[PDB]
Amino acid sequence: LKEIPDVLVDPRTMKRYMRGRFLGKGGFAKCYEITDMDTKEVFAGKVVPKSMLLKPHQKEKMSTEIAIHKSLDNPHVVGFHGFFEDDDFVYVVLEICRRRSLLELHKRRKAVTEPEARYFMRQTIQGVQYLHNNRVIHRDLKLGNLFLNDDMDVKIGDFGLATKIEFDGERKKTLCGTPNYIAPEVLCKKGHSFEVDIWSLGCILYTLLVGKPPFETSCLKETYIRIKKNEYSVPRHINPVASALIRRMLHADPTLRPSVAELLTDEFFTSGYAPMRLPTSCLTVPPR
Repeated sequence: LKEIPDVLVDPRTMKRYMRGRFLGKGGFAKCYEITDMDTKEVFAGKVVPKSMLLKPHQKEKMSTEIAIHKSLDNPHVVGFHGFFEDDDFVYVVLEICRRRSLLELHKRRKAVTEPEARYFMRQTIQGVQYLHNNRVIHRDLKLGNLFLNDDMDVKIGDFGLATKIEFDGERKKTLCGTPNYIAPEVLCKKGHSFEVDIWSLGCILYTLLVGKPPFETSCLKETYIRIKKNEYSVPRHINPVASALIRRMLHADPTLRPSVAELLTDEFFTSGYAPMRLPTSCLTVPPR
């Protein structure tokens, strides 16, 4: 095909990026640990081949994603540090996250401790609040999108399904893609806004504490019925305070779901132990 250059350069910034070790792939893009040959600063180079963006429809979807991500600057969102292209590839320079995502933690750990849940959710909700304040809906929040760095800080990434609302009471109807945890109002095409991110956070909190997704089934058609009917059960083993929060976040009526600001101040975060830091050991074992 076309070998990805060992040195990644752009006509604009004129910086030379040394392509390094493989980090993983996503859909059609391959990710490499890239280093600035001048400053010695380390970044994550996302490489998308132009053969994947032949259609002008596909060129737009990425142009929307890049624009949104560019305007973002937050300690709980993956940092955007420029993008460029040659005649073969489009290179997006992102903030490096060496500890994969919360999904890899979930598969390895299953049900995490409650204090861990608090920590992960707090940092994630803080990132979601900033997005909502800047009128950005993620629409595709999942454990695989909650990246982690050497410090075990949560950083929200992948804005491939993110949309920015323009006016006051705008309720979107077009979602060009298949997100993991989707709100019922999206499945019914009834229209959606900010509160689809809250629904997703409900699923995330459920999955962290229980050890399995709230609507997990081998059949895809069966999963959507469960969501539509609002069919889920939080086991009795879960903290009453936590289960209460999950039920409100996963409410069928979008206007009865808590707002982002309401989440931080909920009993769940203020009642029990909430550590400010986590050791990298939490990737494999519970904290002792």
